[PDB]
Amino acid sequence: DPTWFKHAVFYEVLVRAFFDASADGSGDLRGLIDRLDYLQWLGIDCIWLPPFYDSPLRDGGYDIRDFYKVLPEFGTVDDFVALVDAAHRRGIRIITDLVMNHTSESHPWFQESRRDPDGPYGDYYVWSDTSERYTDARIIFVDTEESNWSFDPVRRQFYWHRFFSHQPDLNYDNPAVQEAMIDVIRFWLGLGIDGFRLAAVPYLFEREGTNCENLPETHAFLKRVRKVVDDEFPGRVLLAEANQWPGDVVEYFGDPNTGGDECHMAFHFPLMPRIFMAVRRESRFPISEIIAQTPPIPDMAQWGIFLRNHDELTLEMVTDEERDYMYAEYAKDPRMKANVGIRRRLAPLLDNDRNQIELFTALLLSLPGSPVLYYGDEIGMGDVIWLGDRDGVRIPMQWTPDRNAGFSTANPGRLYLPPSQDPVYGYQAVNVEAQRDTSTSLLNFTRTMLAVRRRHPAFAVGAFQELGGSNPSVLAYVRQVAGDDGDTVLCVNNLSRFPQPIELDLQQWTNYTPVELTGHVEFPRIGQVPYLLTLPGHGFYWFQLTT
Amino acid sequence: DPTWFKHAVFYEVLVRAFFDASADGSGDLRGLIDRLDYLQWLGIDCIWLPPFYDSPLRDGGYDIRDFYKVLPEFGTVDDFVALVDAAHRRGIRIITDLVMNHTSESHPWFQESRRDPDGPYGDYYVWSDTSERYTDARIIFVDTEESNWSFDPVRRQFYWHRFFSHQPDLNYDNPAVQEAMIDVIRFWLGLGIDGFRLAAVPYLFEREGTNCENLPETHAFLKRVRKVVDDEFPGRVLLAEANQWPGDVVEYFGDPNTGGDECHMAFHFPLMPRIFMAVRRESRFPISEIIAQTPPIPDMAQWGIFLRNHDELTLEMVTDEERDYMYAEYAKDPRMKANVGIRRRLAPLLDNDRNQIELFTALLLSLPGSPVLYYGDEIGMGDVIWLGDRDGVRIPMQWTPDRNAGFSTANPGRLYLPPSQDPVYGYQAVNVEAQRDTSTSLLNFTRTMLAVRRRHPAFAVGAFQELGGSNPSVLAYVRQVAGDDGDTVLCVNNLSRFPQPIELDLQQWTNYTPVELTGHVEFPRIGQVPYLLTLPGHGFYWFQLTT
Amino acid sequence: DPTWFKHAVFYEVLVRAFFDASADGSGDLRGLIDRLDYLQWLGIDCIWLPPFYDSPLRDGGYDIRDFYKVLPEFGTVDDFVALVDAAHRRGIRIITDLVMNHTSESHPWFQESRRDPDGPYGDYYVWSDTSERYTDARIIFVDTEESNWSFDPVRRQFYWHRFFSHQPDLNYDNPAVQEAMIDVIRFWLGLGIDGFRLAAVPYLFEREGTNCENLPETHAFLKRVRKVVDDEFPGRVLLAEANQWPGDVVEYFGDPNTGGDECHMAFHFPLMPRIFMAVRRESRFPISEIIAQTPPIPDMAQWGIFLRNHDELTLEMVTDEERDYMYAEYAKDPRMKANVGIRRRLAPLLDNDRNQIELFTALLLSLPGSPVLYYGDEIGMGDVIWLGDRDGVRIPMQWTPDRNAGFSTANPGRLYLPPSQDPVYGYQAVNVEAQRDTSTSLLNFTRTMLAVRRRHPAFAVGAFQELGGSNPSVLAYVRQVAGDDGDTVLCVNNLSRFPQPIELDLQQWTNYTPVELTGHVEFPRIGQVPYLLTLPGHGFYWFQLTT
Ligand SMILES: [N-]=[N+]=NC[C@H]1O[C@H](O[C@H]2O[C@H](CO)[C@@H](O)[C@H](O)[C@H]2O)[C@H](O)[C@@H](O)[C@@H]1O
Ligand SMILES: [N-]=[N+]=NC[C@H]1O[C@H](O[C@H]2O[C@H](CO)[C@@H](O)[C@H](O)[C@H]2O)[C@H](O)[C@@H](O)[C@@H]1O
Ligand SMILES: [N-]=[N+]=NC[C@H]1O[C@H](O[C@H]2O[C@H](CO)[C@@H](O)[C@H](O)[C@H]2O)[C@H](O)[C@@H](O)[C@@H]1O
Ligand SMILES: [Ca+2]
Ligand SMILES: [Ca+2]
Ligand SMILES: [Ca+2]
Repeated sequence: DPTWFKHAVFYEVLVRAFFDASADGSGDLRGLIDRLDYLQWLGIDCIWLPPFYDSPLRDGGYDIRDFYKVLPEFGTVDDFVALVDAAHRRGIRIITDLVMNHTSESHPWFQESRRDPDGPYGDYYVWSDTSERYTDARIIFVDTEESNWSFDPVRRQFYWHRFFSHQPDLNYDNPAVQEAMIDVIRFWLGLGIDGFRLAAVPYLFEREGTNCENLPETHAFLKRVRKVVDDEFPGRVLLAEANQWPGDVVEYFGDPNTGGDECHMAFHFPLMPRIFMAVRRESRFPISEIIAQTPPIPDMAQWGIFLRNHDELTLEMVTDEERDYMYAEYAKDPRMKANVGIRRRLAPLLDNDRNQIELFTALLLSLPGSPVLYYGDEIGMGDVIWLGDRDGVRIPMQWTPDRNAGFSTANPGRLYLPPSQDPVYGYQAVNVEAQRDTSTSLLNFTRTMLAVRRRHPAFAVGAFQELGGSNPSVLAYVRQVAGDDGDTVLCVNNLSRFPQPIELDLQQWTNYTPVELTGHVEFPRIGQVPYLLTLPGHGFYWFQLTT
Repeated sequence: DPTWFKHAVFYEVLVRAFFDASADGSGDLRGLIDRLDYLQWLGIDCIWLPPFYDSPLRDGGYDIRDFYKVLPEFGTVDDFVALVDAAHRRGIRIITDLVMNHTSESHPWFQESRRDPDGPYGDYYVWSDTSERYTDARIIFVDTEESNWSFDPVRRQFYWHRFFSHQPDLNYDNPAVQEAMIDVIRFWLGLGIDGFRLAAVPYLFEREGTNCENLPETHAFLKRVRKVVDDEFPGRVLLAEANQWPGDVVEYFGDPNTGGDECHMAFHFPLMPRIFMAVRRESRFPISEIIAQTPPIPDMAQWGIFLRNHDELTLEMVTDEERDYMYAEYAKDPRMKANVGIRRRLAPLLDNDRNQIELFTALLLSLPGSPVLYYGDEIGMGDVIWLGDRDGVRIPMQWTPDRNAGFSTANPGRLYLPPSQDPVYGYQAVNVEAQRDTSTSLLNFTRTMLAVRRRHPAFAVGAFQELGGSNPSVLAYVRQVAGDDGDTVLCVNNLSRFPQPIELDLQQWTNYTPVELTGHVEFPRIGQVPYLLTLPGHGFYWFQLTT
Repeated sequence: DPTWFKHAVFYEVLVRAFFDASADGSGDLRGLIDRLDYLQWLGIDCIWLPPFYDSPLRDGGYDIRDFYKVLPEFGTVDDFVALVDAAHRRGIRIITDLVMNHTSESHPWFQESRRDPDGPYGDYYVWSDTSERYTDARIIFVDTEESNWSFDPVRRQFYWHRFFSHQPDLNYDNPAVQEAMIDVIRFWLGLGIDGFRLAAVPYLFEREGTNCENLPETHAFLKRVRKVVDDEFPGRVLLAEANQWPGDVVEYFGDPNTGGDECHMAFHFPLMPRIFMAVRRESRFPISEIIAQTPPIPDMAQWGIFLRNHDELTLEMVTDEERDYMYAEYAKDPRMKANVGIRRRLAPLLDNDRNQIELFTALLLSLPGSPVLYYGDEIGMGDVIWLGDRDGVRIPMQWTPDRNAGFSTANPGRLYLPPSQDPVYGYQAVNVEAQRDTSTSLLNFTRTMLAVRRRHPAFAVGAFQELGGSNPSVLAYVRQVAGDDGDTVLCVNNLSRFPQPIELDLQQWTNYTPVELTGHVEFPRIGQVPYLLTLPGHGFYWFQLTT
């Protein structure tokens, strides 16, 4: 089969908050095989499932306690196979997250470790006295944790946790830990899962003096894992994560000369915190510059464009000291979660204003790379920030407006979370049964946009070239495919509230007719004088530029 | 200013979960000034107040981080003074809870007692070493903790935490820790407050080998505190928290010869878990043996009868292993915590019966000693087990059912907890506005019972006699007041679903006419032959036995 | 089953307001066969059915527009045959209504008579030329109608409409209409149902001079119709209804000598408007004296008691000026419709005193008449009284607290009348699904009472002796059975709020042990001296007087 990660849109279907198929007030794998038709109807080809393993849910389940067993709440591991079989016989791809760099303080490998120095599971985790080692590494959570080392009583030594107080980072130097964190990678691929993500890759190895992140030793292990995947089972997308400066530190794609020997796909973290900056700043540079700075990429790796995920809009080092602008713009009513992010969903971030919403949908549907959509955001939900942790972005999705937002058929007290009841973004104001009918509802509009993004095999294997006109508050680009008689396209996105005039310079494509895509309204021929256009506030076009 | 310990009913109104006059999602001390009228309309005279001092609300508010300032959320201390001024004018006495056994793991004292001993606060806490010390007392919370000692990374030593490990018990041997705690009272009593309820008194001074509870020396400091209270600001009702064996230890009153030199009252903990095990077993013995097995009390103190409070429900740690059938009857739900495991409220306990609830309210208002009323039992409220911790019995009060249970005028997602929404026990099925007009509604039955109990001073300062009869499924009293031509009264409470015939033994009162208290419908004159009555399921009468 | 109506309980179920099997917005026969398990689980044994024939729904569906056709929106004759052949499988018998003395002004008969003064249908209706004939009848609908003669301008004459303006009376003097009015009965019986509630019987023949009510010829015609139903289709009952003064005015049974040659039952309108005044007046005279003033009955006919039906309280023509008292106690607000009973349902009539409701259910199931329950009395349901006319007593049922009270899944605008929403009465507070769990719910209490009443063949086929004591405010019965070792039964019912002593003279049953029925709690053996029982306010006992 083809590369299939160049042409695809990913969905973040949290196994929780989607559907309760047994009245347990929580998600369920067998509860997703019954709503695996809303996805196909929506036109989504690859599904992405965050981890669901045996893990006391102290932090969104990223506290694995066993990498060999499905959490009993979310059905057995004989229901994951059913989900895979049902999502393969319908034309959908599912990738399951795999997280390294930690383990909950309950895995036998840790309890039997702190209680048994010199035992086999003795040096798996990082144990070393003193609070001076790696004294230059930054601290991520500037709210809960404040030491990054902590103190373990039973052994009285220290331990190395990079994320929380109950997540001891594994010491990968021990050449036996990198045979039990790789035997998992060689097991789930045996179930037929098509590719698996890698989470928190930059923080694996840490050595003194350096910054402790993205050391030139993680990449050796990544190359080893990629070679293992290639030799054992070909054709899987080892999606990755960077959240680093664009530079050369985000490129985990391997040596360009070979073409690819590492992660097949990254995430556009450098650009995610700048789309909003550009949109509110009424300009296009905060996006054009960021797309220009990033170096080139190999010929067999996509770029993973996206807007929001199950995190809090990580406004970290990725952004320079202009964070003081986004704090004062998107973070009034203090809700700064740590020094990173704003902890708000897409729709609330934009005053629920529809125009900005479809503008951003177009921007993530056209810019270089495949899009990834959070399970909501196609209805206009979110908010409910006041809950503990960053759990204002994991409320159950709001289907039909019956009791408990049609999530399940149990008591409204047994639900693991209460469906929102905001006067605006409530479960009685933004539904799925109240939007699948109206032909201009946001769900249907995004479905249409997806529909017109599959009839041009030029949005996924194309190119990028910013044309630019006199007006600085609007950008344009041409996703032209390669070869003779290219499947050229055009895009002209506004970035201001009002309507503006644009003087494009498409003379390089002279003798071309800009056939529209919304309604096939043949526009004026591409003359030689400055091409002229006039757009409304937050408006956009998707031309075709045919001969 | 009389004793008033006896002629008084107590309301367990939490500062939170009651009202919200600031539109923030939590009870406010300004939320009681404009609501006190309702209490005066229900027939109450003394309004209780659990802890509300400046503290992280990590457990209830007993995790005190300061003993001198009100929590900033609940207004300011001037608001407390205004509450006192506007509640005394109605003749309602306010008494606050007071926790002195411990302060939270954030108090200035604990911090300066950590990381740098040898200072003035070096031994404001019980600092020890090794897990062999005071190794006789049981662990209370046997569901979360496992060791009861804990550690400390900044000093490597151990601290004797008794409850949770974030509010370590103070070391009471110093004549400095207990010379400031007796200043907290010095301050609070200066605002016009009326007494205090000591929290977890038994767990003062401990010594090796003993059980650390009820040690002969705690009473020394108790007598000192009583002398302090009496000498300055005379006439303030104290209380106690004695969850010990019946009368064997619970006896916490001063020398009987000298009248009284300890707690001015007490909470009849040994009785609570029995009012239930008698009604379920269809017999009266368990309510009689343990009401007689208890020794007497000094004739200057009451006996604090209550039926439910904010706890794990029916504390079952001081009753023999034959309270192990209050798991197969009252705890069918597989959710039992803290070695007793019910965590429900009064109404859901009694299978939602309108007869049993009224029977239990009658018993509460009838048995010896002044009663304590829990805030959510004059409506018929329920509970939510699946809320974690004992917070399931602290859901906000369900007033009018319009919006978020009329509790507040803020976002439904902003409240600290979601108002109950069960089909049977919700802010729609049970309300105050929906039960404040229709007679026979519990809010009116209880009001009438209280109004009748405030006109016959024979339940408060009266004697007690168990008439007994041929029927082993009904209990009778005579709450006569000792004296010449006193105010006699009778009570005959059934304990069986089906109707029963009763043959009492009132021959000691020959030639008295039982003028019934409800409507004054006279009865047959008492004759030398046994007096004969019949009752339906779970019924009662309150005869006046006039001359 | 020669009679089957002595050991039977009837349930009035309006075909609308009971369910919705096709999302129409109204009842449905296919929406009733689905629910013939809730009725069969309750214990009902003969369903009831008001009018449903093809007709405009201008007057509660009593404006017949055809006789052989089922209303289009209730299904077809196939659906009715399915209902009859299903309910006849679960030991359930169906009896339908029938209208004889009116026909909406849309029937082909009346449209053909309106014009064409000479013709086959010219004498199927009453017609005159001046409005003086029959000047001694009653204006039943005193509120709207004012003359009782209507003009019909097409013909320029006068017609004599009994009840309402558009309901012209038939003319039974014609020897032809008495043939269609028997063919309709023959056909409807031919479908398979058994029984008929001959309606508006005491108005058929309108003679000159007299009041036009109970004219001697009416009984002759009824004798003819009963003979018709008896000679063919043997074994079919046929009820009746009077709403007249007790005695010969309710002679609608046969000639006592012949056993019976008229209606097989009757509706005890003399007594229904008297239970309420007996209970609210705190006495027993209005019930016992009235049950004694009713003349005897033919030995082979039941008496069919009830408590409330779909009409108003109908307190007129069967009540003296004592009704002037009831208007001042049972309806203080101006909600008295016509010059007859009030438009309120049982529950709201009494307030929510569950004791009163239980007492009324006991009286209904105990007294001589066979019970007739009305849907919505089985639980505590309210009634909206501003809906106009008398439809406020036929609100749609309330099954569950889901959307539109779980009545129907259709859009919440189709429903003819919105489900109630009052704070005390509503579909959120009194739901047949929120009361099927608790074992004290009014629904369960009624089910248990019906279950017990079925085990003693002495509540329906037994005699009736009143006893009387010293208190007027109590009622006593001994429903003995003729013959040796009949299932004797005693009943004591209170009628005063406060508990009462009660001394009865049971000297005729010496040496009889009163075993109670609810729990089998044996009572003291019957005493030659007055038996003494003490009963709580609004209470009752059902002893069995075994040997
Ligand atoms: N905060 N923050 N930041 C972005 C940073 O961290 C993420 O953390 C998420 O994933 C880890 C993986 O276990 C999980 O522990 C956290 O709960 C999630 O918020 C990403 O892992 C990482 O790639 C980002 O750079
Ligand atoms: N669990 N429990 N039990 C009974 C307990 O009652 C008091 O406990 C008070 O203080 C604790 C400490 O936070 C609090 O959790 C309870 O809600 C309070 O009632 C006393 O500690 C003692 O009498 C009993 O052990
Ligand atoms: N009310 N009232 N009325 C008179 C009469 O009512 C019953 O008969 C019918 O009366 C009208 C006309 O159909 C309608 O409102 C009732 O539902 C019908 O049953 C009975 O005959 C009896 O209640 C009264 O005599
Ligand atoms: Ca690491
Ligand atoms: Ca201590
Ligand atoms: Ca007539």
